Parts: sequence; C-alpha cells; structure tokens
Amino acid sequence: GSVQTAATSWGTVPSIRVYTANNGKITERCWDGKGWYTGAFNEPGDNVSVTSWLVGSAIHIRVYASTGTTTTEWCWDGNGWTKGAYTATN
Amino acid sequence: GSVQTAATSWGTVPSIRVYTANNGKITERCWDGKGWYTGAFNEPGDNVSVTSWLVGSAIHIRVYASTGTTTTEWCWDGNGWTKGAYTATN
Amino acid sequence: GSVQTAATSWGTVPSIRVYTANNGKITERCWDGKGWYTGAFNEPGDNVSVTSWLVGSAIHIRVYASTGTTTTEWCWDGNGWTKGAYTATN
Repeated sequence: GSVQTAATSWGTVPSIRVYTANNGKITERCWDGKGWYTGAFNEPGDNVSVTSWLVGSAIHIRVYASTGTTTTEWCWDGNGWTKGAYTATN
Repeated sequence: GSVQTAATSWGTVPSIRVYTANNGKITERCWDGKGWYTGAFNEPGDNVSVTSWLVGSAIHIRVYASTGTTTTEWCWDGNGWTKGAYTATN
Repeated sequence: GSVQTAATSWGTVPSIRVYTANNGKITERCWDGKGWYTGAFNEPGDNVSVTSWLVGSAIHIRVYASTGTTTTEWCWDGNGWTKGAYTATN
C-alpha cells in the first residue's frame, strides 16, 4: 500500500515533527530550524495522528497510535515519551 | 486492518478531541483536563481529518468525514454539529 | 476503499485548506471566508498530512505526500509550492 504520516509544528522557527507509520512501526523525524533528524519516538502502530500545544516555550505533544481497534496515547511533556490516560470507551 | 484517528487540541488546559473511524462510523473522545469522555460527534465515514480554531475562548471545529469519494464537512460552533458548506469539486 | 484527507486552518476568519488523496493524486480545496475553491496544490501521493503556521499574517504550509515508502515534503511560503528538504532517513 503506502506509509501513513501525521505532522505537527509549533513556534515561529518553527519546530516540525513528522510521524510515519510503516509496517507496524511509528518513527519520528524532527526539524528545529537547521535540518531533519530522527527523534526519540518509536512505538508500535498502523495509524497515527498527533496534536501539540505550547505552555510558554515548552512543547507538549500527544501522538495517537492505533493497531487494530486499540488506540494508545503517547505523551511528550519535556522529559521522555510516557503512555497517556486515553481510552477509547467507558 | 486498523482504525484511523484524527486529533485536535486548543487552549492552555488543553482540551483535546480524538476522532476515530471504525467500521464506517466516526466517534469522538474528549479531554477537558480531568478525564476522557465520549463526545456528541457521531457520523458515518471511513476516514477523518480535523482542524479547529479559537475565537476568544469559544472553540470552532471542522471534521472532514470521507466515505468512498464523498467528503462531508461537519461543523461545531458552540451549539451542535451541523453539516458544512464543503464540497470536493466546482 | 475511500479517499484520505488532511486539513489545516489559520487566522481568525479562518482560512481552511483540505487536502484529498484520491487514486494517487492529492488536490486542494480552500476556504478564505466566502466559499470553497480549488487550490494550486496538485502532487502525487496516496497519503497526506499537513501542518501550517503564521509569521505575522503570512501563512506557511507543509504538506507531506507519501507514495509507497517515499514521503515528499511540499512547501508553501507565499509564492508557489516548492519541494522541501524533508527526508525519511539519515
């Protein structure tokens, strides 16, 4: 078929993050104004969406990774990706 | 295969909305700072994207739901989801 | 199957752009406050994501178009779509 991407950006430089789901794995490419590099994000999933917001100059990111009917939320809040509270039902 | 999601967020809390297309139906999970709950959005579609913007503190949301080659726009503007003017051609 | 869309918006009017991948081709519909029209964007791809940001009142847009395992970045910066520096690896 084809890979699936999600993108987000922030600030005025801007920083950009592109998430790619490929063969069950989601990886991350980053731009902070100079060039593209690989980011810390590495999680399983066949589909991905993303949103982010600033608190002052600190970025917060939520990546929604889906495999089958299970969507897991992954959070960046300044110190590592942690799994989020998101659930699909209830 | 797998479900497909789209996500958007606003404000500083933030509020978050995650839309999930699953088996022809798009449903909505919401976060306003405390926990996740099911939102009012319920429309047919196999694919979804979303964008939103603030006017002061009031949120406006546009959800693009696609089935086959027909994309329908759905609008939140403070008082219920209504169908939008979006058309694909002409 | 079904077409795939990505959406972005900016400003307070707002302007909206909806990108649709359909049968290998990504096209663009635009809203600047009056009605929907077809935009300049026309590129190959089976999947698309998008992000955008303002610098003052000038919009900058990045559209990520994927075919197979090749994601090409397309840039709008006020004067035509140009191909971006994005690469997936290295």
